[PDB]
Order: sequence, then structure tokens, then C-alpha cells
Amino acid sequence: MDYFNYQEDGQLWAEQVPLADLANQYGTPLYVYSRATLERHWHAFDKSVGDYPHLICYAVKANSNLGVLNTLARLGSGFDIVSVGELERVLAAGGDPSKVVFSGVGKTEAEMKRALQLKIKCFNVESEPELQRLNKVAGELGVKAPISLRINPDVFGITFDRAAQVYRLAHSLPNLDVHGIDCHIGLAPFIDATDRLLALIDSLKAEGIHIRHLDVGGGLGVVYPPQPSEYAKALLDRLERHRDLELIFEPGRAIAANAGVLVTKVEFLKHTEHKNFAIIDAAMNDLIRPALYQAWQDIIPLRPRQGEAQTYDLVGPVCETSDFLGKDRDLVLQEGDLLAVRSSGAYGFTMSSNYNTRPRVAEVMVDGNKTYLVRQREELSSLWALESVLPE
Amino acid sequence: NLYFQSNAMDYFNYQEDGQLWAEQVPLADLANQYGTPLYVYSRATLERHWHAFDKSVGDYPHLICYAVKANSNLGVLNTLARLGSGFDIVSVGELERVLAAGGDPSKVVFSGVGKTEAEMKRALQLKIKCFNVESEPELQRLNKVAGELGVKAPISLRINPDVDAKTHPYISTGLRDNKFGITFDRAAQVYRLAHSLPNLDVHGIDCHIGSQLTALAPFIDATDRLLALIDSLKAEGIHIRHLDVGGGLGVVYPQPSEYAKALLDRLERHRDLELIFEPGRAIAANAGVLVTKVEFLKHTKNFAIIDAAMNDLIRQDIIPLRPRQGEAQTYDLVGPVCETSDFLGKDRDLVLQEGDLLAVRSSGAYGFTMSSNYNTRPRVAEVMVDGNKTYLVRQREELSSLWALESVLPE
Ligand SMILES: [Cl-]
Repeated sequence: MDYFNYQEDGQLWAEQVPLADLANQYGTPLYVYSRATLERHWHAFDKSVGDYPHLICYAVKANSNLGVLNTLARLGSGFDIVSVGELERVLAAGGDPSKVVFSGVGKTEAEMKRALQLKIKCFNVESEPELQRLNKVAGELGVKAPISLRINPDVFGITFDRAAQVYRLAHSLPNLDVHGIDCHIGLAPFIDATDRLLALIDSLKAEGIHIRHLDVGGGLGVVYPPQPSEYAKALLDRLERHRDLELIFEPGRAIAANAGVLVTKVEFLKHTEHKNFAIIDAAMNDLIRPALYQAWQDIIPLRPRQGEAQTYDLVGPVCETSDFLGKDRDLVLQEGDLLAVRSSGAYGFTMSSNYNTRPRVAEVMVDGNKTYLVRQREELSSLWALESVLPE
Repeated sequence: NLYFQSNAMDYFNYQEDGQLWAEQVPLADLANQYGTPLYVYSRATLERHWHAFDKSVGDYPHLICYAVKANSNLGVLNTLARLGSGFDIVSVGELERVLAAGGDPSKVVFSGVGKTEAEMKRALQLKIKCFNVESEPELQRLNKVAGELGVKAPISLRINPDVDAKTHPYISTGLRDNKFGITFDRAAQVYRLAHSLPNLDVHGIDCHIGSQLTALAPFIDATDRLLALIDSLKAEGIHIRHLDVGGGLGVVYPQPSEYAKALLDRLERHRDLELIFEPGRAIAANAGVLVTKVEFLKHTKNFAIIDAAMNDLIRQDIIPLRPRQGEAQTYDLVGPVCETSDFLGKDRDLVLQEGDLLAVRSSGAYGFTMSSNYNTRPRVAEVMVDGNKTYLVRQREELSSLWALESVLPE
């Protein structure tokens, strides 16, 4: 599943690099990514589709570190971006703009212009007012903007019953070209919505509105010669006759989640009448998923100890009730022990802040037995370098 | 203008021209000059609330230690330092902010359950007022660092309040098993340990007596027991000079809460304990608004897609800078992030047109302090108004700086 495994010496390694070595060299907390894990997951997705025309558009928001993006860009990956910042990251990482699709409900005129100038693949439009703005901007630039409409399955996009009308509007707007349909179908409803979607592509085709690609979003869906999920399998089988509809997938978490761990150190162990607490050095500003959402992430020792385990809540170092990484974890701990939080490669560093004026941590990439720093730990004083006191 | 408008909470109010003003500066002008989204703070609002709190205790020896984490902008901190405020910090970064803002380190208390040796060393070097120690292992670490520097660390122990288990079993169980502090029954023992260590110097007790939702009677008995402990420790040679009661014991708008008054009635007999309060939201919350622009009005349910996202404000009344005449419609205000949790308000009645500017009230605390770059979005500008003057207190981040510390794979 991934390359974070214990080796013969009894400790946890990332590929061929001991995690403890990285903690020593770069300090804690620390995000560590595995190049091989990212590549193995991307290829599983890329190859599961078969010869069917497709494009994997990695969801940049999941993990947008330049090293991570560069890894995927070298494989020829596409990218799904939600801002001009993400588009600039893709370009800095060597990504191909012709393989970029731009999503998001609040795209600005400035963002649309930069994307049009870079000639991205498609704008995934979520509303009629957005469609109007993209038409205005493309006209001002004297170009034609490639679009897809985000549609919602019949049960945040446009409803199925207004889809035809909004597509006809896009078709009548002078500065837009209709290219795709975006439907985040990711089991009975999935299939039912897929048919209604294909029927819509056909009816539009009769009207001279030609959809060339279908974007099915993320939340899929590789079964491991890796095969697609029953969901994807159900779709591919219905697309033999329906061609040459290029299929676009937007995996994020599926590629990046298990490719990263957060290494943290146990500062203090505290005991109450019925509970035990391990105070760790990673806080809500470093990894917010458990606090914000109700995410359960496996927490394991870099060097497991023998003996009777005690049940601990793992809590951060500041002063918040939601400052914790895990609850009710049976572990054998001593102060100073290092832990790894699995599944921290997605929605980990991307959501990190400077809350409590804490510098963001370093991000490191392993590649066999080599280690590359891909994001330096922030220098403390840089946190307020843009600020000013009152002159009074 | 004798009829200059105000409200009980802040200086963000409408005037003769039909628009929302921040003190004597139109919010619309600031949005025009600095862009949106924008955090706008009111100097007079911060001062009003800090003074209301400072005056509530009257003549009794005290220190207000503002909770820096609520809003640690240098301009905000400087406003308070100018009034002689103290500060409660939870990291070395917050300590450095206070120093850069002109604050007095001898009025700084350092809280937090996971202070590092490095943080303790710097805090000791700057001679802060006191370390609010949350566990025995932390007490040992501070003794170690103080021992290495050959100095005496000033300490206060965070002691859970002595709730009576017979009358408040659930609260008692909750307190005793929480991650914060040391249980009341262990207080004397851990104080004796601190007393035995020559590189520690016992100065206080940190007991957040009003933080448990409790009636006046139980609060008072619990307070009496805390005071009796202080006395028993004193007779035993361990001299506590200050009591830090934490946050929440606010003011009723301008006299103190009945809780605050009961406490004061007991402290005023001896008057040998300096009282420390740690307000944060109570000082900063209403001193700020987040100004945001409506991008699109999407109708299905109605959605006003605004330019402020979860990365800007993750936590509130939402009002127009320039109210329109018409029949208000109901909207959910949602940001641009591709997340279901990316919203600022649900079901709000407003008369809107695309491009309109809105102000999100009560955004001065836990607003910018929690802002991130999620979706590679630069953090916004922070401006402070002072009468008719405008001060830029945090520049908007330049987009390319977001990945300046990063690198690609070797070639
Ligand atoms: Cl303890």
C-alpha cells in the first residue's frame, strides 16, 4: 500500500531512509513524503483505464508542494486547480498547462485571464453568473474559453433539469466553446446518473453542441495489473459505443494520502484518574484534519517498545480543546519517543497555518535511499515581517 | 458631528451618507485602496474593551494579560502595550511579537502544555513575569533549563478548581480527567516539589475558577477552598503572590460579573494577592470586521458567492457596507474554496447585487490568527483605523512568496 514500513533493525523507514534520521536532521514535527508511493498510486490510476482515452488530473489542493507536483508532472500527469496560485505552482513544478482544468465556484476575472493566456485545457464552470464572467473576459482578450459545466446527479453545480438550458446558453455566448461535462459521480444511483448523463451528451449532440470529454471527479476507485472499481468498470463498459469521449479523473487523496506521514515527538506523558495523555509537539496548525473534521489517522511508533500498553489521547502543545491528533490509542510510550501519523500526505500541510505564531514545518521527500528537502521550515521572525506597529 | 453613531459593541456604524464607517473612515474606501477580502480593526473598539475590563476590578491590584492568540497582529498588540496591558502567550513566537510591539516582558505570563526547552530559555532570558506550568514533567523541564542557565524560573502551577463531587459529579469527573493542569488534591504536593527545587521560584497559582458552567454558590465555595489552599501553603513557607483566573470572568455592560464581584469581596480582606485576568475574545472580537465582495448570486436556494474563504476566516452578523432599498432575499454566503465547509453564514436576509461589499462583524478574534494559505491563496491585508487615520498593519501576501521555500526534484 505504501513504502513506510518497519525494517530489520526494528524501526520505521520511509523507502530506504530511517524516519528517525530525518527527525534528527530536520527537526520535528516533520512531513515526509515517499516519491515511490506517489508514482505507484498515479500509475495504478493511469493504467486501470486501459486504452480508453483519458487524463488523470491530480487534485492539487490535496498536496501542492512543488516536489510532489514535480513528481507527477514528470509522469505527464494533468492537474485540477482551484486558484491562480495553484496554476502558478503547477507551472513552477514543470507541469503542462494543456493538461490543466480549472475548478471552483468563485473564479475571479484576474484568474480567468491568466488561465486563458496559458491556454489551459478547460474551465469547469459551476454557475450561470460564472459562465457570463468567463464569456466577458474571453471577449476582452479576444479568445474562446473552453468550458465544461458541473452538473449534479438526479436525486455544487447545476441541476440536470436546467443542464440543457445552461449548455444552450454557453453555446449562444460568443466567446465560449463547449468541450465537456463534469459530473462528480464518486452504486445504483451512480450508474443511473451515468446513463442520464450519456443521454444528455447524445441529445446535445443532435443540437450541434458537441461534448468531447467527461470529468468524473475524485473519490475513486482503483482495485488492486490494477483494475478499475465496479463504479469505473460500470462507466467504461457504457463508453465503448460512446466515443471518443475522453475520460477525466481527479484523484487527490487516492494518490497522496498514504504517500505522506507526519513525524512528531512525545514531549510529556501525563496521567489522570481514568485517562492518560501524551503531549506531542505537532499542533492543530500543523495537521488540522482530526480537529476540523473527524478524521481517524493511524498513529504508530518509529521504534515500538515491548511491554503493556496504556491508552492515550495524543494532544498538542498549545492551549485548545481541539488540539489533538488521536484519542484512545493503546501505545507503549516514554517521553522523547517519536511517532508517525499515517495518511498525512493529503489535506495535511496544505491546510497548515501559523496559529499561535508557530512556524510551519519542513517537508521532505524520500526517493530510495536519498532525501530531498522540498520545503524549508519557516524562520520564526518571518511570521510578522509584513506587519507594523502604530505610529501614533 | 454631535450625532456620530455608535453601538454598544464597536465603532463600525452607518452614517449620513448611507454607508458603513469604521470610526471616521468609510469601509468602502479601505476596500478600494487595499482590496478584498480585508480585515479592518478599530483602535477605539480595542481601547474601549480593554479599559472596560481594566476598570471593572477597580482599586484592586491586578494585571490584564491579553490572550495574544486571539489576535496577535503587531498593531493590535502595540495598541494594548501603549495602555500598559500585560499579555498571556503560548509560544516563543507570541513572546517575540509582544517584544516587537513594545510590550513589557515583566507583564508577560507563558501558558501552554508543551513548552520546549528552547522556548523556556528565551523566555527566561527576557525575564518574563511567570511560567504557567501545566504538568509535573513540564515543571522538571523548566527546572532543568533554569538549572543550566543558573537562574531561578518564576512559576505558577495550573491547578484545576476544587469542584465538590457530591453536588457536581459530572463536572468533577470532567475536570479531574481533562488534559489541563493538576487536580486540586495534588496541588500542595506539586507545590512542595517546586519549593524543593532551588532553580524554581514559586510566585503564583493559575486556577481558572469561573470556567466551569456553575452557579454563584458553588463558584464561591470553590473559590473559598482555593483561597484556603493559598493560606495553608503560605503557612507552610510556600508564598503565592498572584492568582491567575484565566478567561471568561468578564464584565456586564460597566460593572464586573457577579462571579467577579464575589471573588473580589474575598480578596479585598487581605489584598496581598495580585489578580491576573486573561481575556482574549472579550477585548478583540468586536474590534474587527472582515470586508468581502459578492462575486456571484447563484439561484437554485440562493447563494451569494463571496471572495472570502475558509482559509481567511474559519470560525457572526453580516451587513452591507451600502444597504440597498428593496425586499431582502434569503442567502447562504459561501466562499470560493472547493469545500463543503467553505462558508461564512447561512440563511441571511439581504438586498444584494453582484459586486456589493459586505462586513462580517465580530471578526477581530480567532479570525486572521487562524488564517492559512489553503488552495494557495495569499493571506489578506490587515488595516487599523484610528479616528480618520488608516494604518496598514499587515500587508497582503505576494502570491509567489507562498512557495518561495520549496524546491522540485533533482534533475
Ligand atoms: Cl502531571
